[PDB]
Amino acid sequence: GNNVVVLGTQWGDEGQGKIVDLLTERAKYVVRYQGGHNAGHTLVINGEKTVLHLIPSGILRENVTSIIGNGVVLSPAALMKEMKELEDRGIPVRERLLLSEACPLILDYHVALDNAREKARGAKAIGTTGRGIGPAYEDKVARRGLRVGDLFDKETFAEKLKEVMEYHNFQLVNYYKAEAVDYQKVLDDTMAVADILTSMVVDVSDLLDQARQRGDFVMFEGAQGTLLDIDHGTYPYVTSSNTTAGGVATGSGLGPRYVDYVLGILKAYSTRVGAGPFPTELFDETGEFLCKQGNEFGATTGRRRRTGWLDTVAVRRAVQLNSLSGFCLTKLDVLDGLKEVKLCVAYRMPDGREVTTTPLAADDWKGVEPIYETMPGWSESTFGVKDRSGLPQAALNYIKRIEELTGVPIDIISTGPDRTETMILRDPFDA
Amino acid sequence: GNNVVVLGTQWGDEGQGKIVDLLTERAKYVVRYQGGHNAGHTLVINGEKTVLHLIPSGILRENVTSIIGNGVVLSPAALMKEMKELEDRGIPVRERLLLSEACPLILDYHVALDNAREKARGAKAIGTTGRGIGPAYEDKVARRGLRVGDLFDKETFAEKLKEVMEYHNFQLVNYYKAEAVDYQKVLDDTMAVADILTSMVVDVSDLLDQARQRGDFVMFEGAQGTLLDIDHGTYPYVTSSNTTAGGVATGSGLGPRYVDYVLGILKAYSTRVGAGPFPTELFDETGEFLCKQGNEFGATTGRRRRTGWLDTVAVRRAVQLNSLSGFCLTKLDVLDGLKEVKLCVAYRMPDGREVTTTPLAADDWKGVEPIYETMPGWSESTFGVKDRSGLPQAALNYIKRIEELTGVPIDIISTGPDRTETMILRDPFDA
Ligand SMILES: Nc1nc2c(ncn2[C@@H]2O[C@H](COP(=O)(O)OP(=O)(O)O)[C@@H](O)[C@H]2O)c(=O)[nH]1
Ligand SMILES: Nc1nc2c(ncn2[C@@H]2O[C@H](COP(=O)(O)OP(=O)(O)O)[C@@H](O)[C@H]2O)c(=O)[nH]1
Ligand SMILES: O=P(O)(O)OC[C@H]1O[C@@H](n2cnc3c(OP(=O)(O)O)ncnc32)[C@H](O)[C@@H]1O
Ligand SMILES: O=P(O)(O)OC[C@H]1O[C@@H](n2cnc3c(OP(=O)(O)O)ncnc32)[C@H](O)[C@@H]1O
Ligand SMILES: O=CN(O)CC(=O)O
Ligand SMILES: O=CN(O)CC(=O)O
Ligand SMILES: [Mg+2]
Ligand SMILES: [Mg+2]
Repeated sequence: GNNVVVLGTQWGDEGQGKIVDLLTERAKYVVRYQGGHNAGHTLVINGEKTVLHLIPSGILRENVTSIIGNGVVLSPAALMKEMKELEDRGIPVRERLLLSEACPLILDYHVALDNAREKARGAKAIGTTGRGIGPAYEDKVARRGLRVGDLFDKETFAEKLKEVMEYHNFQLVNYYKAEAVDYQKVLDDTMAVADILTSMVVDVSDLLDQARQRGDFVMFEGAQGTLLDIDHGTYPYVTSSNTTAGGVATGSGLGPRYVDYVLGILKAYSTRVGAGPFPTELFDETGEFLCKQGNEFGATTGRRRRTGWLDTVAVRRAVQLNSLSGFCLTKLDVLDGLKEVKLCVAYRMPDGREVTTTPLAADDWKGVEPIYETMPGWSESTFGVKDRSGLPQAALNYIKRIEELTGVPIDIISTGPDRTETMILRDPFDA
Repeated sequence: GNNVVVLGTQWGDEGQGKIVDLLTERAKYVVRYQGGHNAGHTLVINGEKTVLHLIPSGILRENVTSIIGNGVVLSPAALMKEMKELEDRGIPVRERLLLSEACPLILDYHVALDNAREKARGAKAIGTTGRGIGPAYEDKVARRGLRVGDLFDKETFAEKLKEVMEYHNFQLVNYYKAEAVDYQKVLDDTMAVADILTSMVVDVSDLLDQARQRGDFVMFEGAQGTLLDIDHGTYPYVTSSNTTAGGVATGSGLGPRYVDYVLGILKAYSTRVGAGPFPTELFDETGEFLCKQGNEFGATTGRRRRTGWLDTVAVRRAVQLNSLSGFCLTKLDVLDGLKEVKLCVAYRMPDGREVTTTPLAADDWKGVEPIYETMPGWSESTFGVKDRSGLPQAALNYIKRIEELTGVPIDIISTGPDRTETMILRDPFDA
């Protein structure tokens, strides 16, 4: 298909970055449609590592035009920091990147609010990335937030920012009893970059309608994972945007009937960073092995990632929510050297009923237990293998099993962080 | 197609209700996926009028199961009022309606906030429907809002509501200097209905995945119109949800690749209620004629609707944003007896450039002028006509012209408020 969607089928960090950088080789565009700089996607080319937060993952291919879509909450400061960092490395960011005037802006006060709210929650802290994600989304939805388009008239912007900050500062000092964020300070910082931001504005929806008509290859880059979806995730332990496939159209302007293939990135075992239900979570040596071998530390907060076994019950909710066309099984190599590997095929509800469907809000997961299928592991190193032939039968079985349980074909398998340690069994762009 | 989407291509009130009630005749389900009780859809059967707000439009057909999807912001009070009203009229609401445990709840404090914010905006008041729509969406996105699922444990709900209301009451009295909303009062009112709400909960995403697999006919009912979309509309003069087609998946849980046909409801002339750009707006006698003949008063606030000429430039933004498959031209009969009728084919930008594309945020519409094509009107009454044969050539030309300008076929034409005063040239369910 022409329009391919790449998203995390779990709770983020499944390996979308690597997969976007890899498939973009034939793409004209790459579009981020939700989230902000809470994401942290690692590209590794010939050993050279790049971690992107807000900048789309096609940024290293000069043949691709990177687009930050309207669904994205955009921090000017964040953008500037990543730009300078990539430019210093020879990546002419300003020539490859475009953005939406409809993108809300994340300013220092959103960070102050996120921290305050997080503090206020005490024991029940969501465990957010400390960027002002949610607050920026609140402002958007309240219709008081500033957007990239507002920079098109600095005087009027200055007026708008004053009103908003006075509003939020009132709450910050009187209610949370936190320090106020300085108006002038934010105003100045933002104006210093305005012209750069503004210089990259394109009408994204019209642009994508044109690409679509030309049959151009487009890639949509997800952020976070399905179970972190504001609507369908383990609420309130979630991110504030829709991480599921419908977010592709809300956050880019492309008509929903133009999605041709939805590629769901699937890790091979599970990880979650932040508070929240996690049925297959492991607190034993194997959990520790998982973290270790898979270097599971948040590419944005550096926080350690909780690890567990692949949960086919949760993954099946992702299948239906996102109309998966296929999966990209990632981090298989990490399972190398395990006597056995298991996957969750059902959930035992606290009331005794066996179920193969997941609960919705976090509280409804309270006493659910995972029911497993334990399969043989494999001692052979599968790292960097680019051919199924090079995978042991235990590895292939685990693979067939997952397809069986989900009803979705594993079209791509990743065996290491490098762009090329992968086997593409079927290229989404050809399907 | 099996999954058909019906939405307003303008700024709401295009006539979605009538169209949903009509096409649902062959449908198993009807799903609202965004908005709340700000909508006001008028069904008219054999002269008998029904105005729905939160309850889906298939509610009068016992063969259809009505579903309030997760994208919808749900007011328990609002639901109860409409239920009692429809039940008194013989419509066994509780048997035909189902809802999502993921739907946020709109409580009295959201109304108090909406009014406060609206007051605070002074001259720049959005002109909202006075329901707590935006505030309920803010709470959702902030992850502090209550949802239908929270009612599954009344003690814990009571705890949660206390925290939230204390938070909002603080803002209401200290900052807006408005009266506080009573905790106990809201708690009691909400608990009185809890069991009823809770009794209608179904897992909507899984339900729709099952319908889809059975090839069941499903209809998705839009609320508001494209230009009121939180992301793509004339921001901030908008509603807080995505009214565009991507909202179908975010607000129902159905995979975006399962939308088969998107039917865009198109009024024949334009109307807008609430503040906001409106290029083709008429302040003359013809504008007055439009309001009058088309009884243009908000079916929810009773406020008068601003009227103007059909704007093909704005409609073309809706074509691309929603991947329209076809249109339903409504209220043609209203144009009866006009020497001429015109439609906007382009916009003159304040800088002199001619454009056929629309600006995004409200401010970017500031001095845009509409450029028209003036066509002959028709004196013949087209009211209640169910055959193109019964339309005069001037009416048919106007029709061909619109298709020409948009590149989208007008599959259905409505000629009066009654369910049957319509011509279906092509049934979305068959395409
Ligand atoms: N060993 C191994 N590491 C991988 C593989 N694919 C990706 N990685 C690495 O795993 C991590 C993925 O985490 P993150 O970058 O936060 O995921 P993302 O946000 O979805 O892109 C990074 O460390 C990648 O370099 C793979 O197949 N094998
Ligand atoms: N004269 C006329 N009225 C119509 C037609 N279709 C719908 N209506 C009426 O027009 C209004 C549509 O407004 P509203 O119900 O608020 O629109 P909705 O929110 O999209 O359903 C109601 O008064 C309907 O009864 C039509 O083709 N002709
Ligand atoms: O409001 P937020 O600050 O977004 O936090 C809410 C919740 O979401 C988690 N979280 C946010 N972004 C994440 C991410 O990005 P990528 O996969 O794109 O690299 N990967 C993993 N977990 C992520 C947070 O840790 C917390 O549990
Ligand atoms: O936060 P809100 O209270 O939703 O208001 C924001 C803006 O949106 C307008 N508006 C909201 N719902 C509308 C509706 O519903 P239906 O077409 O479904 O019948 N039809 C027309 N205009 C509508 C409001 O008047 C204001 O301009
Ligand atoms: O890769 C990004 N995440 O793991 C978010 C974080 O580091 O908190
Ligand atoms: O039909 C519903 N609208 O016109 C909203 C309103 O009455 O304000
Ligand atoms: Mg990451
Ligand atoms: Mg209406």
